[PDB]
Amino acid sequence: SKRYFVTGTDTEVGKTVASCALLQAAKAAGYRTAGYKPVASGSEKTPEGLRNSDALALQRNSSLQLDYATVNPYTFAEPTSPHIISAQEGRPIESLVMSAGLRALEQQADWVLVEGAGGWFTPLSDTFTFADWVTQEQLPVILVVGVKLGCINHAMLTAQVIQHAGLTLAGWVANDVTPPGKRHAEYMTTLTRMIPAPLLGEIPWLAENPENAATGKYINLALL
Amino acid sequence: SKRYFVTGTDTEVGKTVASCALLQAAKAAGYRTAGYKPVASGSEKTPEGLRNSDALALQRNSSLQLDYATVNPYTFAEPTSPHIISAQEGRPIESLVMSAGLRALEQQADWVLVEGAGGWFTPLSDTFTFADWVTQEQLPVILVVGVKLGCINHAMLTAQVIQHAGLTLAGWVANDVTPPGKRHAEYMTTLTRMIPAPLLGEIPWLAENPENAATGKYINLALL
Ligand SMILES: Nc1ncnc2c1ncn2[C@@H]1O[C@H](COP(=O)(O)OP(=O)(O)CP(=O)(O)O)[C@@H](O)[C@H]1O
Ligand SMILES: Nc1ncnc2c1ncn2[C@@H]1O[C@H](COP(=O)(O)OP(=O)(O)CP(=O)(O)O)[C@@H](O)[C@H]1O
Ligand SMILES: C[C@H](N)[C@H](N)CCCCCC(=O)O
Ligand SMILES: C[C@H](N)[C@H](N)CCCCCC(=O)O
Ligand SMILES: [Mn+2]
Ligand SMILES: [Mn+2]
Repeated sequence: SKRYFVTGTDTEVGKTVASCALLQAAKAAGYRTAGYKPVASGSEKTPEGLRNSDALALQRNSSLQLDYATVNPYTFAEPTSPHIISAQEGRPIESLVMSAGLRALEQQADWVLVEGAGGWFTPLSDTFTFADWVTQEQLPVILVVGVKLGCINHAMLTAQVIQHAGLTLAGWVANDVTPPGKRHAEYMTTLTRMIPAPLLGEIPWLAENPENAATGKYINLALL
Repeated sequence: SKRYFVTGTDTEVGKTVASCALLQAAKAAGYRTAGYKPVASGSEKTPEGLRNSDALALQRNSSLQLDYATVNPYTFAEPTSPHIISAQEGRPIESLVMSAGLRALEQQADWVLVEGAGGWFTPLSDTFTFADWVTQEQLPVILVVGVKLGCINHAMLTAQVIQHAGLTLAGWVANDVTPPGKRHAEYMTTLTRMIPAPLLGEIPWLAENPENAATGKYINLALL
């Protein structure tokens, strides 16, 4: 299966919006797709247990019908760092459970997108970070950049750390988190020049519900 | 002279507030202090030319009476990346002018604090970043961390890049940019454990005008 990990320059830059776009483009290319969100914090109560909105978006944008727990094995109610709430609850986040889940998806899908939690270095326990599991799995990484002041520094910091870990930075996606501002074009030229990976496409600012929008058209899967 | 460069986990995390605290603690220890902001964007018009608020704060918290241009040689009106507005204006930001300015302060001060612009990787031209000048000057770096969700990842990214450049990370300052929230203590324990440099102190959330507040007491200069 092709496999990709999606990370962002910060929490709340549109990582689930860009993952849905990527999943829609892959389905359009003919792949049997599956989204995977191994760890999620910030969840609603339902009759079936906790459900996280990001994981629900990944589940409904996959071309296979998948069960919720297959998409998101670890679900925590409080929107904080996974390692704080895990210790609070007495539910260790296990690397073998995260990896087994990825293998299970690979039995049925041939294009799998894995979304992390927060940014690159999100702690999963006191001695283990998300970055450690991605390095362990040798996943190529797609960086989502919310275009806003401060994003050049965050995109370059994340790009260098990934490359120093010996991982492939597969490409980056520009996500317009605000309406058209004055230095949009110059910001896009600097980011193109400085991130050592192809620009896969730019998702425009979409006021109402962008994760349900049809955004696959903004992604050129040909560069991945 | 002792010399330190102050950087932040992002733009707007309280870097000028923590620089004023640091300058007030150094003056209290008996040092002849000078703040230096070589490059500033986001400036007001006055009868004397453009003046930047950060640079004004550094100038009024120094124990020597210094002229504005000595504190801030490059002043741009638009609050954007220095390299965009520099090219726009036809005013190159020169590394020799930035370094000469630091030497000039060193003729009169024995404790000099240098504040950068934005975060670590802020571009100054199309082939030169702020990080390149700090490496060139071999300045030890103090990291200011605004305590908010997403800050563990940004503090670790910045800490690793500085150390990979062979620079000393002298310490870090925790700045409380919001009122007391639910996971404050756990966030402070994780950041202490993960940043390989002493915690110099924590500045509390101060609603009204914190750069004019007397905040020197929150800094332990003894660890620098
Ligand atoms: N293209 C766009 N236009 C308008 N709003 C957007 C947008 N992209 C993202 N947003 C909005 O910004 C917020 C964050 O989006 P998203 O959930 O995709 O980011 P993220 O995955 O980085 C969050 P987390 O760190 O919890 O995973 C949402 O409210 C979303 O609808
Ligand atoms: N301890 C604190 N309590 C309340 N507000 C604070 C604060 N620290 C910073 N702020 C506020 O946050 C904003 C940013 O502060 P500051 O100017 O020191 O940050 P900064 O230097 O990172 C900005 P720039 O990137 O332009 O240099 C200001 O409005 C400031 O008063
Ligand atoms: C204007 C702002 N307040 C600071 N002076 C400069 C921030 C530059 C950020 C560059 C970037 O990383 O995107
Ligand atoms: C709750 C939030 N929306 C994401 N699920 C997780 C963000 C973890 C951030 C950890 C940190 O770097 O401070
Ligand atoms: Mn998300
Ligand atoms: Mn400042």
